[PDB]
Amino acid sequence: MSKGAELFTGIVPILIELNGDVNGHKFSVSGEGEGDATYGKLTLKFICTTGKLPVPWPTLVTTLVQCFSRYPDHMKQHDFFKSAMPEGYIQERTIFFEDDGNYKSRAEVKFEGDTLVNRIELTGTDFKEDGNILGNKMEYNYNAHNVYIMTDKAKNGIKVNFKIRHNIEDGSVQLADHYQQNTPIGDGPVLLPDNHYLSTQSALSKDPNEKRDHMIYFEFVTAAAI
Amino acid sequence: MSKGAELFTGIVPILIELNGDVNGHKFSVSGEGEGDATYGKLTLKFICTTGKLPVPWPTLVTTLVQCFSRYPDHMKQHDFFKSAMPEGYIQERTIFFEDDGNYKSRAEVKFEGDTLVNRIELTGTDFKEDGNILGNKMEYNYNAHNVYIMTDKAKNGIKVNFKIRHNIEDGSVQLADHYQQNTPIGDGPVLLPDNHYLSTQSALSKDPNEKRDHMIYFEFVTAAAI
Repeated sequence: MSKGAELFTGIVPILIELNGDVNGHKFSVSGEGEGDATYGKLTLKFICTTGKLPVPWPTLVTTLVQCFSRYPDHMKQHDFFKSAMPEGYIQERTIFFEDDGNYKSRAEVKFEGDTLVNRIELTGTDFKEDGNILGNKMEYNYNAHNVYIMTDKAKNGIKVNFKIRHNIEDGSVQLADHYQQNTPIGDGPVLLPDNHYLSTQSALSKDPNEKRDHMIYFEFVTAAAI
Repeated sequence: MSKGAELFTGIVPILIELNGDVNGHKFSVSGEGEGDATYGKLTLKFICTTGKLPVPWPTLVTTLVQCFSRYPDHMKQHDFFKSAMPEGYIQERTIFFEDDGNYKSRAEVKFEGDTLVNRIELTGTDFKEDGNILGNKMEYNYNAHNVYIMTDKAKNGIKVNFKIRHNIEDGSVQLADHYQQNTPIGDGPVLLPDNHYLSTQSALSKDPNEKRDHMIYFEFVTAAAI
């Protein structure tokens, strides 16, 4: 295992901050909640702090803390994410939406005191104004995905890839192809994993009494061998 | 005393009991947990009480209480499921697994004391020995689905249809085509809805310390207009 993994044996408070700019539409999101890595469970509430969110909430789910994955005991040697803590890691992505534009993101994920914090900058470009993102044609829901992880030795980190399936209001499915890299912030040794994946499942909900534009988010994640 | 949707304003205990026979393999499942219709959420723990389950857990998710859906204020007059309570409803299904066998089920959903009980009989047939079901090739996860509901006036009830997408270990998807009808057990007034759907999202998990064959199940459901 790792020293960093010891920070996740209980329930850890989470703070998330995102600034986004998609086809020139600027927005910010704040989130808070808690993670339980022993069972691979996360619960988060997000608010669009700038007013109305100009893209669908489902497009932001992957951008908005994989250190909360459950790694079974026999796989603990493969948990890069916790091993990088508390100093943290940089998480970078490019996301290609099928027949549409792309997102690029850079985040820093680290502890500040007792809290695990994820601070993100996101840019989206080349979206179609009548596509499913800017045209807001994505259903308010989420599916199950496998997140594939391998070591990137030259970078002392990992490369990650997966394809998200977004349900569209006409019954179709639009893919979002994710390419991700994570690099440690600190100088300490990290765990560089064998190839494996994270089984991820999620649900998007609302608080009927919350008048702000918001997302209540539930996630369940467990690592598995290939 | 309390009737209809009045029975669902708080947290309600749930009991699920299923007796199944699939390609001649007999088994039973018991589930317990709680539902919160105000937010459209439920949580259940299922155990195979006869030992090892002879089919994948994902195949049984839909069979194993749509009265826990959140109906928004503008749709309260369309909630058949709660309107039938406490006396309850019969739920019957036929389910076809693409290029494989079928399930047929009959359930009674009603209050027994303060518990909402779903008691089910299920028969499966025509499965392939090396198909995804009997060959155990279904991933342990679940996706988001729309459940379409209309009135069935002749039966004083509803007709329901949907298709489940089951993720398969090779990266394919196997569809399960569902045909469902619900009719009240009692003779009191019920709500016969306009056409609408339920947006359903779920996640399947495990308790690492539970040795029995089991499923921890989370569901989130909200009704929406068409």
